[PDB]
Amino acid sequence: PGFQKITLSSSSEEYQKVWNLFNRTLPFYFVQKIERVQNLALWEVYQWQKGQMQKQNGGKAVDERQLFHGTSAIVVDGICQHNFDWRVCGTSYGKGSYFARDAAYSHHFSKSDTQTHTMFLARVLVGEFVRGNASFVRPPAKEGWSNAFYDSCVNSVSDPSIFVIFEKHQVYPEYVIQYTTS
Repeated sequence: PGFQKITLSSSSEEYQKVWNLFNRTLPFYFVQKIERVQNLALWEVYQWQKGQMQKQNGGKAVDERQLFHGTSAIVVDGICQHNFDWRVCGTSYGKGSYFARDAAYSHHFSKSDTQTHTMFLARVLVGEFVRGNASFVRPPAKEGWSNAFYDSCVNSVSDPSIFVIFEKHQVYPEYVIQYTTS
């Protein structure tokens, strides 16, 4: 309705860039399809959010990453339209949407009763992160009154592999990847 999914050719740069990231940690699985998600509304919001975060970061570029999110085929179109939402879908670093450095992590949270799975690659404004906590419903504030708040939570500040996002405006669902464990 407000989005399109464009199937990419395996001979394209774009396909192979996405494939490369997946293959970093799931070389033993087989990618069957990659689709580019085009949602102008979600894109406009995301780019605005990025601009606002840059201003609030003393005018410096925002930490922005391409991160994986395990899904199921049935919820793909809902995400493409409305964005990710944590209260639709292990160790908790807060009550937000989880995004992983590694596809292999996302594979663990990708629900299927068959060998065929789906995950997103998403563009994520992680900004300034802090270690999360099961009780967090938003990123905490830094010490001191009306000081800065963080932008995301992580499992580890020194070696972050999981990012928790509490604001949909910080995510753009970029690619849908279908693969098999066969």
